[PDB]
Amino acid sequence: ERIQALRKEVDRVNREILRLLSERGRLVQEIGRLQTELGLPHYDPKREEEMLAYLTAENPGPFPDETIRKLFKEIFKASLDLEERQDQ
Amino acid sequence: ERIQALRKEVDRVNREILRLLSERGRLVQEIGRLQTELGLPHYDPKREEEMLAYLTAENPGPFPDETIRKLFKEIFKASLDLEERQDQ
Repeated sequence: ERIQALRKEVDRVNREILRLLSERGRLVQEIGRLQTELGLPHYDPKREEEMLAYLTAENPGPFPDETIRKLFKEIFKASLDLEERQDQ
Repeated sequence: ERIQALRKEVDRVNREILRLLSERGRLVQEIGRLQTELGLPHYDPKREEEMLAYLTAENPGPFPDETIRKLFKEIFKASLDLEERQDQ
């Protein structure tokens, strides 16, 4: 039905997000190895604030900025678990 | 430099994720209104498990399944904050 159809669309969106998250993971691993090689820190609060700034500004809804902010903070933390460990 | 270039790629990926999350939000709001209209529950643990099942199975890395599972659980919770409130 309509709900079945919509859930299938959500499945497609979920998979797209998984692909992008994986792409993002590959990118942060590369940044991490470069930071290691150059003796630069991996933890950068300034960079996190900068990303949250344009994401909350560009947020088109329906999610409130507060939610977008929290979701991305979770993504950033999941990434640290890489920039400190497995990198490129 | 290389880090600057990579951060710009991360910015592009972040924005793509924001778009998909917003698309996802619109979809769940629609499902929510249909559930309300049909007298169906909004909270469905069975559905959440089903999504985590194919996402962890299809996970290509570098993120571990455990991380993918947690990130999506956060996305599902952020969505409830909609399926219960603002819907289509």
